[PDB]
Amino acid sequence: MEEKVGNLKPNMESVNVTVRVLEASEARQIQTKNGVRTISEAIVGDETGRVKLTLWGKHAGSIKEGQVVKIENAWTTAFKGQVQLNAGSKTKIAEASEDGFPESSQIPENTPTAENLYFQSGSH
Repeated sequence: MEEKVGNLKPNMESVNVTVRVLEASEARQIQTKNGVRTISEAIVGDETGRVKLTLWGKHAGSIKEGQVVKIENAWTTAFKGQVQLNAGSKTKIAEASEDGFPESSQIPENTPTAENLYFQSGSH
């Protein structure tokens, strides 16, 4: 609930943040005992900085560099001492710009930054 993306907390059941896509890769299928899934590797940021963000399924293949993406109730995980975000059908993904703030361009995402209030107004 209103958590920084750059400094987010891994293994969080619910995370609400809005970030701009700066780096993204083509989704690849991963074979597993339970089945196979198409996952894509991308890094996004805007709230305070950039963090690892991997999407699962069609969502994984629906990402694009330069495209601003907003996520709600996002589930994150941490492996090898690294911070990453996981999303799928259960998670809600929609196109939106910085809430209350100008835009990601005005807020450096390369490194963690300080800001006052996540947004002027919003829901959930």
